[PDB]
Amino acid sequence: MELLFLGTGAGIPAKARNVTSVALKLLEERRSVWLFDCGEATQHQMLHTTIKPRKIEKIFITHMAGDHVYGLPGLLGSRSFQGGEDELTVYGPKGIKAFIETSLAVTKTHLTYPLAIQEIEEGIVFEDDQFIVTAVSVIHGVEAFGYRVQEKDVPGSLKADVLKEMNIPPGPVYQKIKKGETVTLEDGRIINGNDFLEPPKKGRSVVFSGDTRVSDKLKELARDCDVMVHEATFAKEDRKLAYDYYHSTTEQAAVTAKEARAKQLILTHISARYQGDASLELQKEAVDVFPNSVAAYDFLEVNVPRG
Amino acid sequence: MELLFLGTGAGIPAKARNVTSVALKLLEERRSVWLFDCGEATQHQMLHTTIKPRKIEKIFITHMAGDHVYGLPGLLGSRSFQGGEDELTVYGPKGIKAFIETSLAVTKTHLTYPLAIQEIEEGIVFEDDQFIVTAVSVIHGVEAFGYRVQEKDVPGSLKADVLKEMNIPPGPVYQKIKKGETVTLEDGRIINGNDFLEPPKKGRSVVFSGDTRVSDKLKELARDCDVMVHEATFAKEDRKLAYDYYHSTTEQAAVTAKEARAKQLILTHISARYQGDASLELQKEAVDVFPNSVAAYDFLEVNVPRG
RNA sequence: GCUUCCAUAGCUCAGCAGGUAGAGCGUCAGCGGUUCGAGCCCGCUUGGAAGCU
RNA sequence: GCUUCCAUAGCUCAGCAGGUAGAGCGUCAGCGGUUCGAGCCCGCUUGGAAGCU
Ligand SMILES: [Zn+2]
Ligand SMILES: [Zn+2]
Repeated sequence: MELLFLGTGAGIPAKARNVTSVALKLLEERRSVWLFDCGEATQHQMLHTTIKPRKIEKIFITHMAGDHVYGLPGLLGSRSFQGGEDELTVYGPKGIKAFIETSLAVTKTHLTYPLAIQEIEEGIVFEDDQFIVTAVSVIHGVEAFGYRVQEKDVPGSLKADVLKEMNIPPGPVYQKIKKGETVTLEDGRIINGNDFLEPPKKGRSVVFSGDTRVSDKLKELARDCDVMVHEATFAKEDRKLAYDYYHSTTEQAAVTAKEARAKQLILTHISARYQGDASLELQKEAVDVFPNSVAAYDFLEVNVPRG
Repeated sequence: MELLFLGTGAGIPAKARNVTSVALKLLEERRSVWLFDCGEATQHQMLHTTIKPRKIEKIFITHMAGDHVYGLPGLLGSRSFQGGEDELTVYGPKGIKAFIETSLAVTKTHLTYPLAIQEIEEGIVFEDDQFIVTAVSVIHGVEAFGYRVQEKDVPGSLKADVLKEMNIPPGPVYQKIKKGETVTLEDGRIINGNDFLEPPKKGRSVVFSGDTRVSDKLKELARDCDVMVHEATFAKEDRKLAYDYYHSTTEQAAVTAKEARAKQLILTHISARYQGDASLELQKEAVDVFPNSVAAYDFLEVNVPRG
């Protein structure tokens, strides 16, 4: 599981930063990648990474904003252009269906795969046995969300060499044991899987605030979270500039992380008004509030380890 | 007047070539630039050129195809994002209005300028005193066009130093003369402007075939034209591969130019299946039919001089 | 970096319609182009002043 | 270059459901990871075979 930022920009593309799109790699977790927001030219950034279209299972959009979605049409099309048969679900706000649907239609684009578009709302927007992705409304205007990708706890490791020392040959009967199931051994022996198990490994969590003004909702969404990808469009001083555009300030994101007891904070969606010099300044403004902070940047990849 | 190719690709972006978009620079001609097709990330390519959004007066689309239009939303938006107040007219086929209109709407994008969208059809799609842009149907499916940008003849140079030798002080009365008008001089003198004029300078012409199969219509559209930007998706041999996808072959474009008596041919919309090595091979296949041919490539700029 | 707007005799402010350059007490920043003609229109290169959703 | 699919004892063809490796006359290409356990799942690096709207 790794975070690979494909565009850390804001408003419009700049040679320094492309418009927003953060990729959550879950290849060894579920064999795929999830994009969060897909600003224009996101597929283009990808051609510089090892992330491949067909490997994207689901795109989550934070709020309808060309710098967050003008990249869907061309991306999905490319996935179809290169084969891709798996299903892809786009999760977004009201408007996302129309946008995607119209774009393909006018372009007479027939997708060689199943496209599920879901216009979400607060609460669980996707869940299975491995992950639970809850969304929430953020301060940036009606139809704006912050997402939390929560990986559910994984089972404890199998005390395999106790099973062996008990003369229980390693084989299928093993995974049944790994599942807590009580089984009957070839020797009419009965053991309770649960007995030979290690305490469960807590699962990772990543949060994407999207575009928003300092919010208490968001604070709660990222509780104890592992990584909170937070947008910091402005420096500390421009507190007013942020409020009016419904954005946030480095120091603001940092307070948020600290208050949420998040483990790490990544500042993204930086405005071109700051330089490759200010970028470390922006970062410092945050580090003074929340030690473990990082100013995201195009192609920065941050692995998320099992704490 | 110069042709600056912003994407010479085909189907999908490649680090070598971005998807289609050719810019016709008319800065010293009418203070602006016209884009022909605006594939995704076209604005991005621009950030590497001196062409600026606000400087684009009108985008002409050849046929609805994501690799030709997924770039409008983000481009127009950016023009609005950076001020821009001049009017911008997008000329395209049926579908272009819906696409542009829906994209801005869902994104709640209010344009700080007037946007005129015109869903064209064969014939003159724009004309004034300087230019006449005629469009035509090409072989690539209903709603596919090839454009000819025809600059109208400019007036002959003023025989100024004959006017002087005739003791006619240079001043306003001059441009009236440059206009053929017969005027009355400060000394109740009467001269016929037309008399002191040089033969008119013939005006330049550029053609954009767009995506199409070898066509006789196209051949006629580019008659005597100066530059014919022609799509050559395939090499000579893949004649069948081209026919089926409604595309063209180097040799085909070259025949076309030769037959049209075009002055120069630029091969574009190259498929990634060819390399930076094949690209000169592709070009050679054409040069054997039409000497003056060039394989377009990202950021190639070709000025169009007054022959 | 991006976008836009400025560098007019000795100071301020024009020249907000290309016609040998002004109003109060001068190589119109530079090189080049368009043009009959450029401070005024288009490139390029220097120096400044805002804003960057 | 892109995408996908291959490199299984001596040849062909499996192993198209992770459980000390097969059917006709073997370091499952290599290094590393996940896992109790990997030819089989995920990276990386070598060599091939198509197609690239
Ligand atoms: Zn945004
Ligand atoms: Zn095309």
